[PDB]
Formats: sequence, structure tokens, C-alpha cells
Amino acid sequence: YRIEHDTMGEVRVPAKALWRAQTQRAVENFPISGRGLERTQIRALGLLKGACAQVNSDLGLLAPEKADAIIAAAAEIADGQHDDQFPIDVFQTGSGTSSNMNTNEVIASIAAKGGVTLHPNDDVNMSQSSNDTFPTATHIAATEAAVAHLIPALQQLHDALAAKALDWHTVVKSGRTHLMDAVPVTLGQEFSGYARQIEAGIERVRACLPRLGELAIGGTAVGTGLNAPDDFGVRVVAVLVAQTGLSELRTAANSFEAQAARDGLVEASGALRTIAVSLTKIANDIRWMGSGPLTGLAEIQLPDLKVNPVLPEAVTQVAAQVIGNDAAIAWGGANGAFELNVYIPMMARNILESFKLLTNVSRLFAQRCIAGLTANVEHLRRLAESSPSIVTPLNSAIGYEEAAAVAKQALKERKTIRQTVIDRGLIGDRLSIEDLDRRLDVLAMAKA
Amino acid sequence: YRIEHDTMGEVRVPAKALWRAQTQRAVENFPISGRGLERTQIRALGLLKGACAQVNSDLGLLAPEKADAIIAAAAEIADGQHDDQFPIDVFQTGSGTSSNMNTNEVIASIAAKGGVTLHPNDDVNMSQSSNDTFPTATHIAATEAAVAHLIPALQQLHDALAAKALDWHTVVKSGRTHLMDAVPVTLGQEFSGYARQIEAGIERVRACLPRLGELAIGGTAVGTGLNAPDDFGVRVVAVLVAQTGLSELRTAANSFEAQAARDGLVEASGALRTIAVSLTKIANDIRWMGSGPLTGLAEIQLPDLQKVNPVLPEAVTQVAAQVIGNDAAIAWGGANGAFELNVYIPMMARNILESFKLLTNVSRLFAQRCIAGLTANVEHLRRLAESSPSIVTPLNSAIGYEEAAAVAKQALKERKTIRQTVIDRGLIGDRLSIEDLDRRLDVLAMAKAE
Amino acid sequence: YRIEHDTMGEVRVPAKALWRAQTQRAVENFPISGRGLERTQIRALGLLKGACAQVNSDLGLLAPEKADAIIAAAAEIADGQHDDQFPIDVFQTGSGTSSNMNTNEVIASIAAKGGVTLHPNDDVNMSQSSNDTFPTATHIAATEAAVAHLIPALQQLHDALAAKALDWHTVVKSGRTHLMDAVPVTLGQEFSGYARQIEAGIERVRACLPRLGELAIGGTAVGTGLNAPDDFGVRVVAVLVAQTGLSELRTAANSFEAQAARDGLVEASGALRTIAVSLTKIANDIRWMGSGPLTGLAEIQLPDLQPGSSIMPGKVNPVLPEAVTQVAAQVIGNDAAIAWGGANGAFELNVYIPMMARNILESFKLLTNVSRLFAQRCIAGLTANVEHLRRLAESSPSIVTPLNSAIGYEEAAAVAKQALKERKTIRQTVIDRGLIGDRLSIEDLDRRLDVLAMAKAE
Amino acid sequence: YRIEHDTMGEVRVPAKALWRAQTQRAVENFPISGRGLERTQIRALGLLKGACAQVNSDLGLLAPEKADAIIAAAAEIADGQHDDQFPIDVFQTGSGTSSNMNTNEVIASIAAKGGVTLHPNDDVNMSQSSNDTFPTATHIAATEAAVAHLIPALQQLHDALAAKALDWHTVVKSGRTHLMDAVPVTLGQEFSGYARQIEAGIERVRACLPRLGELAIGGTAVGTGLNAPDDFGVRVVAVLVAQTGLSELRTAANSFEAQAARDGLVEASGALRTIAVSLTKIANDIRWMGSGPLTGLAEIQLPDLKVNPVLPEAVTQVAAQVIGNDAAIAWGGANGAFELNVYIPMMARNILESFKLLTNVSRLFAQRCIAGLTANVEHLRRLAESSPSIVTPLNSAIGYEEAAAVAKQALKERKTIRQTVIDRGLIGDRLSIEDLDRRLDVLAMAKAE
Ligand SMILES: COc1ccc(S(=O)(=O)N2CCCCCC2)cc1NC(=O)Cc1c[nH]c2ccccc12
Ligand SMILES: COc1ccc(S(=O)(=O)N2CCCCCC2)cc1NC(=O)Cc1c[nH]c2ccccc12
Ligand SMILES: [Mg+2]
Ligand SMILES: [Mg+2]
Repeated sequence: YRIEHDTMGEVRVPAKALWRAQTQRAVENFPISGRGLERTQIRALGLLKGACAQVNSDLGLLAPEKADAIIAAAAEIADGQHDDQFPIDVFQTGSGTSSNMNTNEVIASIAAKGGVTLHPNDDVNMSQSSNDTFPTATHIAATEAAVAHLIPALQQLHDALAAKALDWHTVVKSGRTHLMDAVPVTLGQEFSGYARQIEAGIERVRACLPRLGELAIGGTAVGTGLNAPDDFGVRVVAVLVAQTGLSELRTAANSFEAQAARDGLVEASGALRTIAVSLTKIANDIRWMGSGPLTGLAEIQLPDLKVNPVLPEAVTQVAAQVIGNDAAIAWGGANGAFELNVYIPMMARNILESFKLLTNVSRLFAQRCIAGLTANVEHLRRLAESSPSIVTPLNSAIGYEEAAAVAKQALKERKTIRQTVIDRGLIGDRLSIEDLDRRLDVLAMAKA
Repeated sequence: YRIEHDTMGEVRVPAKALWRAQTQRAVENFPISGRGLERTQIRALGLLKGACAQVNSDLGLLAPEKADAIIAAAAEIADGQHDDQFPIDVFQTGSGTSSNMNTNEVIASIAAKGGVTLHPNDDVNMSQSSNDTFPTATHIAATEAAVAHLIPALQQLHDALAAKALDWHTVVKSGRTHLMDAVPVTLGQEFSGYARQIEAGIERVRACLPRLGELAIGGTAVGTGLNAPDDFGVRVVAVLVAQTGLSELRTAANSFEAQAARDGLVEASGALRTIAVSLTKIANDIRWMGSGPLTGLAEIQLPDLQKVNPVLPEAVTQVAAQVIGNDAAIAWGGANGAFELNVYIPMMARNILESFKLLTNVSRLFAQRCIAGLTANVEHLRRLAESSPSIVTPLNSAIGYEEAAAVAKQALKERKTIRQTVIDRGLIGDRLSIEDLDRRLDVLAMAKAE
Repeated sequence: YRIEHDTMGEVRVPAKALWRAQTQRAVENFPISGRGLERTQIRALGLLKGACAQVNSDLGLLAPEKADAIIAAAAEIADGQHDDQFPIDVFQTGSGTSSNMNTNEVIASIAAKGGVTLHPNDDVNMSQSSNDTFPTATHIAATEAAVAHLIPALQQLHDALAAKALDWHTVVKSGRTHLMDAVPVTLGQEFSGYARQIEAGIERVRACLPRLGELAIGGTAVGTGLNAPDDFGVRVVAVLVAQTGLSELRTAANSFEAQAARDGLVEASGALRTIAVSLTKIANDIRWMGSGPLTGLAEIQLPDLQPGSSIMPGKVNPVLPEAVTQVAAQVIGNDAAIAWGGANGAFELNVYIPMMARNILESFKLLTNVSRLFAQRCIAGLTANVEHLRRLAESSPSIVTPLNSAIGYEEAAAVAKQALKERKTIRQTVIDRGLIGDRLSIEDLDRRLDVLAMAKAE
Repeated sequence: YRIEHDTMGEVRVPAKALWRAQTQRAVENFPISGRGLERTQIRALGLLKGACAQVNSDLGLLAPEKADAIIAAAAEIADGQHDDQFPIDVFQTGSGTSSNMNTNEVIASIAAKGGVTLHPNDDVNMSQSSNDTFPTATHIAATEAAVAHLIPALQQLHDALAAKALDWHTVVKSGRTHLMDAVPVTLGQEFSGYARQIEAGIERVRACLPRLGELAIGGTAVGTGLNAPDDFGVRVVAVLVAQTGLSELRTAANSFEAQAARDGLVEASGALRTIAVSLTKIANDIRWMGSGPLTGLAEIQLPDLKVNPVLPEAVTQVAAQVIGNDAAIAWGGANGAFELNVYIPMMARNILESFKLLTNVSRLFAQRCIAGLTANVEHLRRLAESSPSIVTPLNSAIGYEEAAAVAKQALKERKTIRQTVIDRGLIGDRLSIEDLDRRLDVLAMAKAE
């Protein structure tokens, strides 16, 4: 319940708060959503401040005592020990300068407890600006989310789908095209398609990493690097790669592009949106397969968490949210001006949420839905034995001409191929029942 | 770390948690976003459960001691006293059944402390289903957000813009079309346009209320009202209207449409998306008019909150982007219902209620901390209007279009007013008095302000 | 071919072209999409220029021989006699000034063929600017599309759905929630829900018309009305309303808002987007209820419209629901383009008008045309599989609840279990377990298990 | 009119039309948009039908005489001689059945003129389904649009922006952050950023090609390849690669994924949407740069076509359309069921249009706007030299208070910072002219040479 001195008046700050005047001013300025930065974003801001202090100490610009204090305070933030010291709304100044200052002030307060005096700006923000810090922290968080969390969760889901594709390789059923009875497929073939969609999803995330991992650090206020060392960015990136193990982090190809635009986030969101499109198809098919029992398709049983398909519902709802977040990201991305895109906090919220939702729902879908599915094998065969058949596999036995006459008579009389063959008296020396039954076998027709 | 026994086994629940086994199972099944219901949707579930108990009591279906205990517990929820007792993810079963059961369990636990035993399902969920309750609460929350919070916030912003329009009635400046110099307007006219965009926004929200306020309560599992009293819906709506004063709440025109679809939320989101479009135009223009102080337009100065950065225009345009994205998520969920139930309700509810909250809060902040304190560079704006090639056209009938083009070119080159340029080129004569020049170049008259 | 001279130089123009040099420059400047204005937009530009000439004549600003020639030329354009004379890309200068000049030039060329010389700017564009004309024509076209075409098409679909709701009033079936078996409904109730969605869609279009019908005409370059008569807008609107019968057309409430923004198009697109969301639900349910007919739900049969497959000769597909869902997808995309253009005005003018007009008019057209085809070629001819639906309802575990008060919920659960195992009706299963006697007569069971009464049909 | 027949019976067809019964049913079933397939789509269908006939001939399944007649007619269709014989609406059955039958019927009618009888389904559709042919034609058209048309157009725009970046390397000006005056940049640096966005655009398009170029051909009705040779897909793709030179065309990794989903079109549309986002930033900045000539920024002059920024307006309208199309594509993409995604004609319309608009507008922007921009060089430098943003490097010599007084007086009097420092009498005590000129060198402050 203490008081502080801002160069435009007095500021009242909570007693257990490590933030100071500028942060409390942002709290008062932006009461919009009531939600602040996520743990991933706070962690990335701590990682960045420790790396910058390390490079400023290495170049002789910051006294080793001060640098050690920033590095220890930053490590605490990166390890999640201060997730309650970042109270600023997401809907803040569009550079994220408010959250940048919040990080500077918390490090200064942590350092003061350990007996060292740090200036938030002059020491913790040395060689940095209001504008190259928050987008760097955003891209660190997004790249960690892609590489450490999302890709492994998608691989878990891919592996679960692929395991079912192999278990069910010969579980024959009816194909459905336009929702109408089609020629046979196997449940395994369908699951091989779902698994490819997720494998292609991982390919799509991997393809965006060369641009998602681009960091602005070192470009300072406008991209020129004025008031930073010439190699600040390259040096800070190498410390971040060393401390995170994220080899995908890199300096920006062009320091102006990296601050004027957030195109890498727009690109990454498009991969997530494609994954959401794939997941929607997979989840919808699985809840339709599970439907009924009496009124639906009743092809598979879902694990109970008459079972409602609650994890397909959570997946399709997450996909809707990723599609909406993706529209917000593109809207912010397009609306930069000159040297700075000022939609960074909103874009950060949306892409980091999309990563988190897809990671968590993919691992739940894989573990608590896909792994436990059971096929209703005899029902699925009954459906395959009700699919349309074709005459092609009789060509070698009755010839192109009789086969075409079977096809025409089956269509006119609304009969099966098999029954039309029997009815036309074709069972004989050229075609036993056995030969008819082997040629028209529904698992053979699936070409598994 | 207290321990409970379920139909499937044993679950540990936090000691000070008022939720029970079903909520704890939902917490375990849906660790997806780490974000649960918002205050408005918890309040509405409290309002709904209180009105349902009142009606079940009035119809002689529920013992009055139990009904009174539910009503007192539901009032505490509606008053925001238990916002920490709703831990289930937004990304839950798509009917919102898990959150419905969370409400039933919390009410039973609150009642237990006052010495009254309630069964969550048989008593707190009496006459209700797993499918007509959550969407009712969603539409109560959205209707209240629209009528009680957003419309008044938009009226505050309208009135701030209109006050600026009146203050700046005679503040003449260059028009701009295609970003290029155009004939004169006043800042007041421009702000009159902004005010109309916000007044039309209020009309758009008002226009959606006949369908936003439709409640599914009484339709039970599929819309038929099986296992509810025949008049349960109209009775519960009447209690909600009597208690809340929200006369916009109404039974649904068609019980099936009210559960198979959430088209009222899609409709309302379109009104919020239009307001977000309007606010983007208003906020962009204001930050461009404040740009500078040297190399920008330097028309106005914004009040300093954090050379002032336009931080509230940035908040407004970021909120608008969020509303656009939320609007896309809502329409996606809305389209994808099947047969008797749309199972995207928790996601739709999160997005629609957030959109209401962000637009309400940012509209008030923009009105009070940006619009009200803008200051115009009045003399500078008039000098630029008076120096613009766009104003030479009214000279054509005195000096011809080719001499008027030469006046325009020299005025720009020498950074002079059109008036001073006409005098410097020796055009004052019998063909054009000083008085006729000042009439022809009266830029405030060119703006045609009331 | 035939030469001309623009203040920039000599321009070659096709011989049968009624456009002139400014239009030919715009053709050369914007080869982007290869698509120009639609018939509805051309018609509205013709309506507008005819009304402007009438007013300019009435106010003594334009000589009558000149006004009469513009009126006669503008009526030919509004009648669709010149839909090949508007070659400019949609993706043009964002005020639509290129298309406005195209209209002025085509009118001057028509008037020339009758011996009257019209200056495209000074006569055909009198009292107008490059910025209040194209948005006015856009709003006229959109209002016409809403009132004369879309609402009657939606009413036709509403009536077709409501006729099925009545015909199927007693067609009992199992509900589905989460795609899982639920308590009984009727096919008529479900179709009553679809009908309400369309009726609500008409209410949504009607609710947007007070602002969709607002016209910018009279505001000139920046909204101030400089260089027009003070009452030009109300006079032009009066003529348009009298000639067209479009009672929704009105002068804008605020002349700056009507040129700085196109918020009425964004608003109207939201209504269309909501209709696309409703149609998606209706069409999806209908193709699911038609699915199979051996491996799907087989609740209804859709009318056959064309062969489905060479490989599977008997197979017929739900082509109209596919056309409806694809249209809905296009409306939702168009809606995103409209809102993007709407947000990005600057100062006195929104310069996304041609792109917003393309998208809003296409959404109107696709929804009008598909709604009529869906009603006529799909809904009107649906047939229900009444006995299949009733069999499933009478076999459903969901219908045992009404037995609770006679045999208890535990015995009712055992009846459900056994019926679902032995593929029997609930009625038969109650008999097969000897529960008919003291507390439960055979007519009492038939009263409790009346599936149509459980649907609670009005 | 004449009488034609299909499995559903007899149909009246315009006497002279080359289509037959199924096309005419589709003309009556789908009068929705009044727009049919584009030139690119008709070309891809003609290419595919010729390639299928070559492979059927090579495998001895189709008589050489019939394969020759199909190949010749498919070449006339591909070359654009019969576009007026493709009347079917975009909004047709969602597999593109109707447009597949349109191609088969028109090939049969052309072959009949030359005295060869072809059955549209038994000969022209041999070893094929709609479900594999229409998505294959769509992916051929999209891959050709990406490689042959869009990437070269974007390279042209990249090169025009990079040429400006070089030409304007020393054209110092005010930076702008939040629309507010900031420390100096050069126009060249800004254009280098715009060039990077377009180069990255090209990288995004190239990164999607391993999946965009996947073709369904050979999977037939459901993905199983029933009723086709086991190697039909690999043979047909090899013929298409030889004929088109598009090495990016490839057999699908998984035949079921290639028919049950159109995820590669969704992926590709995301690249195009990101390009639209980049082009919006570039075009907005350029029209603001050109604003005025009195009351705006007046940094540059755009070439005339007082000039309105008409190609920036075309570029930002195109971008809005690509964002809309992108939403329609993702909506179709998500809504497949079981063995088939039935949104293909709508998804095809949208992505092919996005390719075309970006290609055409990128070339126009490059040639008729970027190439001809002129910079107000002296004006830009004067404002940079007059900005309060450049007073900071004086703080250590004159103190914060006097640096603030210098900035305030320079703004009020409309003078440079250098002239204001001299006017306030600060030379001698605090610093020398040599030190002043080092500290206020705006080109050096932009970290350019
Ligand atoms: C953001 O545009 C401006 C910002 C500041 C100033 S200022 O007042 O501070 N100052 C003018 C007085 C003398 C000192 C230099 C700058 C002017 C400008 N515009 C202009 O000069 C506009 C202009 C008029 N004739 C021109 C011819 C060529 C290019 C531009 C123009
Ligand atoms: C678009 O901004 C401009 C456009 C043109 C011109 S101009 O050169 O044609 N011209 C300059 C001489 C007299 C002023 C009017 C005419 C200047 C400007 N900006 C400014 O004066 C900037 C400015 C510096 N001190 C100020 C103090 C208050 C307000 C604005 C400013
Ligand atoms: Mg690595
Ligand atoms: Mg069945």
C-alpha cells in the first residue's frame, strides 16, 4: 500500500509488488480485458533481459556486479518465480513498451533485495529500445511453443492415428462420398489419411520456423541499431540459443522488416489454422463414426470420459478459436505503419493461445480418445457388404461384353452385381460361385 | 485436499472448493486453455438457477426450504461472490453441461453450509436439462452486456465525439480524399461523422436485441419440453425480467431453433464487428491527426497518458482486431450445429462476451482519456486550408483557370496563402477587389457548416 | 478500332464501344481481375444519372434538351441495354471514379447518336462529384438486391420449409444431441426450426435496411455539398423512390459518415453472413438425413437431379445441399473482405468501394439464387421414411422414462438394456419381462410409450 | 435443340453445343453465380484428359485410335478453342463431377466431328473418377499459377523495391514509430524492408509447393485406386511433368488424404494471405509517403495514371479480396466428410482468383508505381535535421533541460537543430562546431554511408 514519485505525480503501489511507477501507471491506463501476459511471455521477457545483460557485460558496457544481479533476477523470471508481478493488460501500447518496462522494474526490485541498485532504463534496458524488446520476446515464446510443445504433441497424435491405421488395416467398411454409399475402404485406410493430415501439419509448422524464429533484438527504436553495439543482435541470439537449446532462433534477415512487420506471426498462424482445418475433419469423422447407437452410424466406440463425443467437441471448438485468432493476427499484421507494427501485444496473445490450445487438445485427443477407440468389426463388414459393387473384376471370366450387360441389368432392375450374375444364369464352367465371391470380395475391393 | 467418491471412483477436491466430483472430473478432462467462464456468464448461471428454483417452488414441484436455499445460494453467485468456484475450461463438452453441473454442485455446497441438503441434479437441475440451461445463461449474459454495459459506454463515446464536433464547429481545415488535399471541411464536421458512426452502432445493437434476448429455457433436452412443466419457459423468463429489469429477455419464438442453433449470437457478433470497423476508422483518423510533432499532420494534440504516443487509439484498434477474430470464431461455431443441438456454445459464449467487455471498457477509456482532452492547432489548420491549391477554383470566374493554376503553383512553391499569392502576382484590380478575393477564398464558407 | 485524344494523348477504342478516352485509360491501367461491374451496379448507375439530370433540369441548371437526352440514355442503361459498355476492372481507383466516368461517357455517346452534344463531366456529372456517385449507386443496387430479390427468395424457402413442417407434423423420430440418440421429436418440429431460421434471416435483412438505404448523393467531394444545390440529395432521393418503388432509399443521416465510411455495407454483410450460417445448418442436416441409403441415416429422400457417378451408376448425390454449403462458404469469405475494406477508410473518403460493392452484391445474388433452387429443386420434393423413423423411436432406450412411475427407474433401465441387446421395441421388451399386470395394463403401457405424445407436438 | 441421354434418361441440349446430357442437367441445376470455370481450370482439365488417354494407351487399355482422338481434342480444349463449351456454374456438385463430365462430353463431340466414336465415361473417363480428376486439375492449375505466374511477378516487385533501396540508400529522413517522429532512417532502408517482405513472400510460396503439387490422380472413387491400374497415378504425373515442365507436380503421399481433404489449398491460401498482409503495409506506407502535396507527408511523388494513389488503392483492395477468399477456402477445407471433401469448385475458384489478382497487381505495382517514384530529397533531409528526436546526442554536452529548450525553439521557429543550437549561443562553452556536426549527422545517425 506504499507510494512512489513519477515525473508527473504520486503513484500508490501494492506492498508485495516488485513492479514500480511506470507499471502502476499502465495498470491504471488499460483496464480493458483484465488479463495480462501469459507465463510463456513472462518467461521469454526474463530470458531476453538476462541475455542482454550478459552481452552488455561481455562488451564492457555494464559493470559485472550489475550484470550478475540482472542475470540472477532474469533467471528467476524465466523459471516462473514471478508470474504474479506482470499486471498490465494485453491491450496496452502496441509496441509492448509497457510490459518491457514492467520487466525492467521487477528486475530492479529483485536486485535491490540482493543489495544492488539498478536503473530500470539505463541498466536493465541498456542497448535496447521500447520497440525491439517485446517483439523479440514474442518470437522467442512462439518458437519455443512450436518446437518444444506443439510439434511433439502433434507427433503423439500422428503416432496414435498411425497405430490405428495399422491395427485396422483389414477392417473393411463402406466408403462414403457426398455422405452416400460408395465402394469399400478399410477403417485403417481412413486413419492413414488422418495420420497424413497430422504429419503434413508438422511439415507446415517446420516450414515456418526459418521466419518465426527471426528476432528483432539489436535494431533498437527504428531498425537502424542506433545506441546498440553493431553485433548486439548476433551476440544476444547466441546467448539465447545456448540457454534455451532453440537452434531455430536467429537474427532478422532485415532489421527494418523485423520491426515494421510481424509477418512471421501471420505466416505461423496460417500453419496453425491449416492444422485446425485438418483436426476439424478428423474430429467430425470420429464423432460421426461413434454416433448412435441406434440412430447413427455406430462404426466405432469412443472411450467414456451412450458416450457423448466430448473430446471431438473440444477439438472442433479449439479449431474454431484458432480460426478466429488467425483472423485477429492477420488484421494486426496488415496494419503496421513506417518503422513499427503497433499490434504486437494482441498478435502475441492470439498466436500463443493458438499454439497452447492445439498442443493441449492434440495430446488429450491422442491419449483419451484415439488410443482407446474400438471398432465394431462385424457391423463394419455388414456395411461393406452393402456398398455398391462393380463388374470390372468379372471381365476375365465373362468378358467385357457380358460384364457391361450385367452392369446395365443391375442398374435397370436395382439389383446387386452378384445377384444379377446369378439371375442371368452365368454360374457355370467360366464362373463358379467361389470365383464370383472371390472376384467381388469387399476386402479385395478395398485394395488394402 | 478433501476426498470425494464418484460413480467411477475417488477424486480429491481442494478443501475450500465448493464444487464437487463432477466438476473435478471436468477439470481433469479439459486442461486445454487454463481459462474458465467469465464473471458475466457465472452471474447469469446464478440468475438462471435462482429463477428455476422460484418457478419449481411456485408450481409445487420443489419443497420451499430447498427452493429458498437454492435462491439464496444463486443470489451469492449472481452477486459475484463465487467467481473462484468455476474452474472448468471453456473448451469443455459443447452443450456446456460441465459448467451447468458446476453451478448445481456449488449451489448444493453453499446450501449444505446453511444446514440444507440439496441434490445437484434432482433439486438444483429440476425441470432443466443438460442442453437448455447453458445457452439460456449465455443469452442472459449477452443481453445484459448489450443493454446495461455496452449501449451506455457507446452513448458516453457518442456524447464525447458530439461535444468535440460542437466545440470545433468553425475549426476549418483541408479535406483529404485518397490521402490527397481536397476542399475545406471543419474538424467539427469530421467529428459529427464519427459521432454518427457510434450512434449507428447503438442502433445496430438495439436492432439485434429481439433475437439476442431469446432464451431456450423450458425446451429441455431436444426442444420439446419433455420432463418440464408446459409453461416452465414463460414462468422462468417472467421471474428473470422481474428480478433483472431486462425486458429484452423473452421465450424463444421456436424452441427447436433456440437449441439447434445459436444464430442470435452470430447476429449480435455482426453488430459488434461493425462497431469494431467504425472504431478502427475513428481511432486511425485521430492518431493520424495527432501525428508529429514535425513530420506528421500535426492537426491536433492527444492528451499524454504514458510527442505523446497515441496509446488509446492503439488500444482501440487492437481491441477491434480481437472483436473481428472473435466474430470469425463465433460464426464458425454457429454454422456447425447438428440436428437438435449446437455443441459450440462454451466457445461461442467466451468470444461474444469478451467482445462485449472489450468494446465496453475501451469505448469509455477512449471517450474520457483521449476524445475529451484533444486540442486542435486551430490557426495552423486554417493557414493550411488558406494555402491549398484546392481552393483556387472559385477564382476561375474572375482570372481564368490558367492564371488560377499559376497562383496554385506559386503558393505551394513559396509556402504562401492563395490570398497573399493573388496580391503578390498583381491581380487586385477592377477584375478582382480585395473584398471579392476574401469572399471567393472564405474557406469556412466553402466548408458549408451550419 | 477508332482513335480519340485525352489531355495525355491519342487513345485507341473499339468501334462499337460507347465509352471514350477516360474509360479506355482505366482499361489499360487496371488489368487485374478481368471482371467488371455486374448488371445490378450498371443499372443503379443508370438510375442515378437519370435522377440527377431530372433534378438539374427541375432546378434550371441543365438545359431541357440535354436533360431529356441524359434521361433517355440513363433509362436504356437501367434497362440492361448497355451491359457490354462497362469494361473497367472491379479493382480500380477506390472511389469508383473510373466507373462513374464510364457511365458519363456511355451516356454522352448514346446522346450523340440522337444529335445532342453532352459534356460527360459538365452535363452528365453536373452537381455530382467523383466520390458521392459510386457509393450512392452501390447502396441503390444493394437495397434493390435486398428488397426486390433476396427477401422474396428467402420467403419462398421459408414457405417450402414451413409446408414440410406441416406435412410432417406427426412424423415421429428420435432426436439427436451430440450425434447421439435422444428423446423423440417430429421431422415437422425440426423443419419448423429450419423455417424459423429463414424467417429470422428475413428479419435480419429488414433490420439493416434503415442504414443500407442511406445514399451519399449531394455530399459532393468531401461531404459538405460544395458545388451542389443544398437540397440536391433529397430531390434525387425523391425521384429514385418514385421511379423504383424502393421505399428504403433515404438521404444519409450524416453526409460525412456516408462518404468516410461504408458501415451500412458491413452491417448488411453481417445479416447475409448470419443467413449463410443458418443455411449451412439446414443444408448439412438435410444431406445427413438423406445419407445412405444403406450405410447412412436414410431419414428422407432428396429428389434426384442428375447422375452422381460412372463407377457407381445408381448413386445420386445431395447436389443442392452441396451448392448451398459452398455458397455459404463464399458469403463468409466475401463478408471478411467487406469488413476489411470497411475499416480502412481515411478522413473524408473510404477508398474500398468497388471491392466492397463486388462482394456485397455477389453475396446477395448467390443467396437469392441458391435459396430459390434449394426450395424448388430440393425441399419441395423431399419425402420422409415414416416407418423407419417410427421403428427407431419405438426401439429407443430414451423412451423408458415414462415407465418410471409404474415399474421404477431400475426396472425401466433393465427394459432399455434388454431392448437394445435383443433389437426389440420397448413395448415388446416390457411384455417379454412379464411387467403387464397389477400396476400396468396393456393400454396403460401404450399410453406411456406413445412416442408422438412424448414429442409434445402442438 | 437435340435429344441426348444419360442414366436418368432424355435431355434437350442446344442443337450446336458440344456438351451433352449431364452438362445440360448441370446448366439447369446450378444457375447461381452465372460464372463458370476460368481459362486456367479448363486448360488443366484438357492437360489431364490428354495425359490419362496417353497412359491408358501406353498400358494397352485404350485403342490407339481412341487415345489419339482424345489427345487431339484435349489439346484443342487446353489451347482455349472451346472455352464457350464449359457453361456449368462454379457452384455445382462439390466433387466437380459436372465439370469433369463437361470435359468428357466436349472431348466426345470434338472426336465425333473427326469421325471417331468415344464414350464420354468408358473412353474419355477410363481409369478415372471425378473424385480424383477435379482435385488433380485444381492442383495442376494452382501449382502452375504459383511457379509460372506468381513467383516471377513477386520477383519483379522485389527487384523494383530493391532497386529503390539502392537508389535511395543515402536519402535520410525522419523515422516514424506510432505515427510519431523518431530517430532517422533512409528511404532506402525502408524500401529494403519492403523488399524483404516480398522475398519472404516468395519463400512462403516455395515452402507450400511440396504439398500444393500433390495430385490425387489414380485414387479413383474413394482413394483405393479401384478400377485403375496400380501405377496410373505415377504414370499420369510423369506425363504431366514432361508436358508442363512443372517438376513440383507429384503423386500424393497418401491417396485418402488427397481426396478426403484439400489441406494443400488451405496451406497455399495462407501463403497468399500473408503476401496480402505484406502488400497492405507496403502500399499503405507508399500512399502516405505520397500524400499532400500541401497537408500530407509529401515525402515522395507517385507517377500519374496531386496524383491519386490509384495503384496503392488497387493493391490494398486486392489484398482485402485475398483475405476474404482465404476465409472461404478454410471454411470449405474443414468441412470434408469421410472419403471426399465436397467444396472443391468453390475452393478452386477462390485460390485461383487469389493467385491471379496477386500476380497481376504485383506486376502493375512494380512497373507503374514503384519504378517511377521520386523522392523529395532535400525536404526529407531538412525535416530530419529539424526533428526534436535528434537532440538526444547533445544531452552529454548541453544537459537535458537545454536539449529540451533547443527542441522546443526549433519546432516553434521551424529551424534545424544545428541552427537552433547556434542561435541559443551554445557553441564554445559546451561544444565546438566540429562536435555539433558529428553529433547531429543524421545520415550517420541512420547508420547508413
Ligand atoms: C509534413 O510536412 C511538413 C512538415 C514541416 C514543415 S516546416 O514548416 O517545419 N518547414 C517549412 C518551412 C521551412 C523549413 C522546412 C520545413 C513543412 C512541411 N511541409 C511542407 O513543406 C509542404 C510543402 C510546401 N511546398 C513544398 C514543396 C516541396 C515539398 C514540400 C512542400
Ligand atoms: C503537414 O504539415 C505542414 C504542411 C505544410 C507546411 S508549410 O511549409 O506549407 N507551412 C510552413 C510555414 C507556416 C506554416 C504553414 C505553412 C507546414 C507543415 N507543418 C508544420 O508547420 C509543422 C510545424 C512546425 N512547428 C509547428 C507549430 C505548430 C503547428 C505545426 C508546426
Ligand atoms: Mg535444435
Ligand atoms: Mg440406421
